[PDB]
Amino acid sequence: LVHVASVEKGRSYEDFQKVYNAIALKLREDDEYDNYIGYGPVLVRLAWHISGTWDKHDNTGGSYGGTYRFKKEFNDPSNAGLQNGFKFLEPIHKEFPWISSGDLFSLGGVTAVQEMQGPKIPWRCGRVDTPEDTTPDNGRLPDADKDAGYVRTFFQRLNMNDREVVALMGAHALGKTHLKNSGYEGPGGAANNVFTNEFYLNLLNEDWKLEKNDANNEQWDSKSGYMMLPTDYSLIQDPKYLSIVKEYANDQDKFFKDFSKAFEKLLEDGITFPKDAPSPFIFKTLEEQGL
Ligand code: HEM
Ligand SMILES: Nc1cccc(N)n1
Repeated sequence: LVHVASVEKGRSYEDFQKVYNAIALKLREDDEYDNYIGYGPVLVRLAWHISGTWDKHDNTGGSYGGTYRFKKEFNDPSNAGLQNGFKFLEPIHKEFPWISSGDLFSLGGVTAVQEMQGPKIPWRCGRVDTPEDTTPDNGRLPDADKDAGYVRTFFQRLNMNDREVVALMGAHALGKTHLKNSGYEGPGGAANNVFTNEFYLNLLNEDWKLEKNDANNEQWDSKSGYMMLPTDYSLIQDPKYLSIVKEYANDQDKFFKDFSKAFEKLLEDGITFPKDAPSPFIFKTLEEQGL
């Protein structure tokens, strides 16, 4: 199955920077969301979940088709809570009806990371909306009550290696888990709407205790009020993952560079870019634009 990137008719860098700006401005405006965490975190999760349905074996799923807009995927139990991100992007899509859903969902994630002071994430346009019959079935996203072995195997389907997996998980420093959405409760750190390498520092420096939350699920909690999912904790349980966790905890720049590459790769999995397609766009933040 092949998905060839097709640039929205006549659009260029400037058009997409305008969409980015609209998203960034709304992020700044609607600051009260989720007890003032803002929509940054949920937008990053949305971009990851619409991309995380991909299967390298047959190229089903993936961000290309923007299938999250269809009820089967929209209602995936694994996507509980993402409706908030979708609603946030609705007015954006209304103003820029020309951008495809896949491009909008993925751009939302890139915009969020950058506006939260994270690394620059090159982004490519061209995803094209596909029929409702192309929507992937539920169950392709990962479980959180598993171990390192599960995590490693799961991500091989997304063509991600150990380093890429550990780097991507760093996004768990963002936002929080919500009991009503996933059966887990609590943030991973203190700075939950600013993109940093705090995820790794906390895994290594906090004293975690295996407890049961009000949904009767086990999770690791610290006195500081932070939490880690069993899958997050597996990163310091597995010796190979542990080495990488230590690396990122001690090199903020390295983490930023590796996360950027892995996140762009995640958002582009399944897409074939023509040799003459535009080069990846690197959008300026509102701050860099003096906006
Ligand atoms: C091992 C794979 C993964 C597991 C099992 C997992 C599990 C979870 C769970 C259970 C939540 C809480 C949802 C809620 O209650 O609202 C969550 C939130 C989150 N996830 Fe992951 N996740 C994984 C991978 C990733 C990756 C690769 C990224 C992005 C690079 C990511 C980004 C996020 C973000 C930003 C949030 C917070 C969302 C919010 O605050 O609304 N996760 N994840
Ligand atoms: N904020 C957050 C989201 C998912 C997992 C963790 N540990 N923390």
